[PDB]
Amino acid sequence: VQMRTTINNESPLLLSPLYGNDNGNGLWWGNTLKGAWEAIPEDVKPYAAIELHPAKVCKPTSCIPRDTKELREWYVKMLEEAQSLNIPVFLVIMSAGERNTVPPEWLDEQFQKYSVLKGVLNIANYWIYNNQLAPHSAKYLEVCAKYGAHFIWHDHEKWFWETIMNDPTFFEASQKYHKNLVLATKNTPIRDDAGTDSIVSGFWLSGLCDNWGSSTDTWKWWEKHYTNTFETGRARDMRSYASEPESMIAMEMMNVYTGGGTVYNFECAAYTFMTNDVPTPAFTKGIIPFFRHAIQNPAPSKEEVVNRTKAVFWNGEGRISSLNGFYQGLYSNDETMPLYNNGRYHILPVIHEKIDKEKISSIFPNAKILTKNSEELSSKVNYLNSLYPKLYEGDGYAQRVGNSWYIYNSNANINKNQQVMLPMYTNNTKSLSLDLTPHTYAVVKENPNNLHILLNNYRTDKTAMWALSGNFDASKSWKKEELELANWISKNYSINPVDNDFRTTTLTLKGHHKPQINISGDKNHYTYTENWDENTHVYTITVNHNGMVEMKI
Ligand SMILES: CC(=O)N[C@@H]1[C@@H](O[C@@H]2O[C@@H](C)[C@@H](O)[C@@H](O)[C@@H]2O)[C@H](O[C@@H]2O[C@H](CO)[C@H](O)[C@H](O)[C@H]2O[C@@H]2O[C@@H](C)[C@@H](O)[C@@H](O)[C@@H]2O)[C@@H](CO)O[C@H]1O
Repeated sequence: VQMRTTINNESPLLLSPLYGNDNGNGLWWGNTLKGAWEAIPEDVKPYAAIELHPAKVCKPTSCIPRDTKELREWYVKMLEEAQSLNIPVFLVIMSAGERNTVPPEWLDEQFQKYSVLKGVLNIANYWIYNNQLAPHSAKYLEVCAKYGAHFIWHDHEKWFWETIMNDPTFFEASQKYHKNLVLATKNTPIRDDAGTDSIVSGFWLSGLCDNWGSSTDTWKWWEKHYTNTFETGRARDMRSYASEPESMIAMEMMNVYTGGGTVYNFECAAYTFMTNDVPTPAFTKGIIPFFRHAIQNPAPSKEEVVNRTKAVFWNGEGRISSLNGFYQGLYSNDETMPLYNNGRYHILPVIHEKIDKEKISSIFPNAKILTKNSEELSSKVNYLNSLYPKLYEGDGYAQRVGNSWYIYNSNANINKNQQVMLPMYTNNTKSLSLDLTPHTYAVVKENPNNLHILLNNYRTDKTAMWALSGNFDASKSWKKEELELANWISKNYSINPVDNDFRTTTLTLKGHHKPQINISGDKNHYTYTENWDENTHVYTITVNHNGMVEMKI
């Protein structure tokens, strides 16, 4: 049987979601299925699909997909529409602990009838676990395998993912149907961000799923009580989901990309995608440009991630969920938030207890296997620092990935610059330094005879949205105040983005022949000054921008 979707490092997947309305044309936020697909640029379409979440169609509770006549109707309606239009779709069929979801038999028939049906999703259960979720997912996975489809599970937290793969049924099914399984994060609940990345990517490395990825959720900004960028002392509301910086969304994608991840999904869609069929700047200027990077430059393969791995942590003698300060002093000071401070260790993989130590030895023959009882954990940093050499100076985030540097400012909501000094691996230049404002990422690729630099610091000013009168409390989600916000978005944010405030990225090449540069970027959204020191051979470019800037040097 041929797969319905090709998903790997050379062929990643972007999911863009649609939400059921129990009313009207059947979809929330003024969106249409046709409008959704039209929003996907043509070069992205071969690597994209639409998620169909029943949402308000679910009864008694919105977004909890209990099997009803009305739910099945809605799935069928949307499938019908998707087919006539040839739009690849995935259905959210599991969510929030629901034990009584659509029968496996029914899904099986939908697969027979619709070649646009590429697979299904289980999303968000960490707060409402029961022992039927893993077995039910296993059964659904088995149906997906029968039809060359994918089962995609977005969930979070260390104890939860440990618990899921400890299930006999799900563990046996993952071992058989890994080709059809995508395990994926969902950092909504502002806990365990590092641990989750380790365990989930760890599953992919252990052969339990052929692909991993993420749901990058801007609701986390609301969970933190954050409001306007850098603002404190204001009450949160739904505008908080519309306030995580655009480029930061891309930085969260970068965490996945550089860890070998391959599937990208997002909430809240009113911010991250589209309202009234008008794509947002977060989508077009945040998510799209980074997904395009992932298309043009395949993510680290499984063998690449394995071969760079100097140590793994194995849950076989005590679990990472019982080590609450493990990532401190390594690469995350704050597991409530997604950004990593250090790229020195990549994502350290965590291997689930169900994987024998001997199997770990054969996946990572040159890796050190750490456990909770490891003597070396009395000097955790010093020990890991003797296996993973220091690669750069400064306080910013940088990771070496093959012949590339992946860089960002790691301050989520604090207006402070970070600097990195990057030794280089070719004689194009001796070192490269960056000064970076918050919400700026960079990719430096060393070719044999040139360097390619991508910069993106796109962040709209959210002040105008925050200045609006009205009630936008989260208790009004799925209600008309949410639509008011969604309408405002399509007339203000999405069409007149307040993105004319530039910020400075400073790029210095030391020991670089006077560089002739080729430069481009987002139209009307950058200026630059060059400076060359004849005697010291230092070349400095000062880029003022709000958006993407690309150079070849
Ligand atoms: C009972 C409870 O309070 N649960 C919340 C989750 O949110 C609520 O429960 C859901 C079943 C929905 O009815 C939702 O409308 C409701 O708020 C919550 O999940 C998400 O959290 C964000 C806030 O951080 C939003 O509320 C968002 O709409 C929720 O996500 C939806 O529901 C999920 C179950 C999935 O289906 C998503 O894909 C949906 O978009 C979590 C977050 O930690 O917290 C629970 O306590």
